[PDB]
Amino acid sequence: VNIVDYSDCFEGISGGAIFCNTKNKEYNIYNKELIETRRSPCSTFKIVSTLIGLEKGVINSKESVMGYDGTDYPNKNWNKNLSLEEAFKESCVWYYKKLINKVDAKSVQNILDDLKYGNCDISEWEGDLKNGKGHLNGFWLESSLQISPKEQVQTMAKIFEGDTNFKKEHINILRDIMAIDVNDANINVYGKTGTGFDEKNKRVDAWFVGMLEREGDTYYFAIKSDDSNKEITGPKVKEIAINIIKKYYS
Ligand SMILES: *C(=O)N1C[C@H](NOS(=O)(=O)O)CC[C@H]1C(N)=O
Repeated sequence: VNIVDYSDCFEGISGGAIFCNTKNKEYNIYNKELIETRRSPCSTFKIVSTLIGLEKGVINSKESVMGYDGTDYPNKNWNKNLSLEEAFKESCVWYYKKLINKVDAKSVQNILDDLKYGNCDISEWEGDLKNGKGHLNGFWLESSLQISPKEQVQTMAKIFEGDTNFKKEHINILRDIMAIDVNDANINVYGKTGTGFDEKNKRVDAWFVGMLEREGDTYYFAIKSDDSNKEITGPKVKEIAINIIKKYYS
């Protein structure tokens, strides 16, 4: 366990980072207190919900569709019968809500328990209804389910090192759709952003979680901001993570 200083890359935004190489158990941590604090995963839960849907047969391939019903949405790309790969890349809420609502709660509870997915609390299944967004809500979006950045990294490692019961075929679909292009052919980066606002603490939950492969070494990582500035989003935190990877992990 190495405590490190990545503040240069955070460019004044409050947050922390953890990178872990499980082959030589090296654990690089910036802002340990934040890295150990559980927060709503927000859209980073799509990593796990994709695997749940694949395992239960609700979806089967990166082509699979959820039967778009014509409902009007402000994001252009949500207004079509999009595939798993597009719904993941566009963070299409209706697709992933329809997906998860086809799965019984006990199956979800047992998968989260097996993964040690934070507090594994799905009690508020329908999410944070007081925000007025109705069916665009769920237990994983600023609601009952909470996970720390360290736990995210531990979950990512278990999945992608092949230590869960999920099918290898399904792991590879998720690998495929999380691949990121960082304009550096010598590292393979995979990840997913998440964005939420913690109304109780008046701080953002801005995430970028994933993994990095560079010549034999694999690093599992989670970068997290808790800034009070509402302009700090998951996409912004992904920028920060990419700066860290290029400066320290190239
Ligand atoms: C997930 O966190 N969400 C879905 C969507 N995409 O977020 S992301 O750009 O950080 O991946 C919008 C924000 C958020 C939500 N409001 O549900």
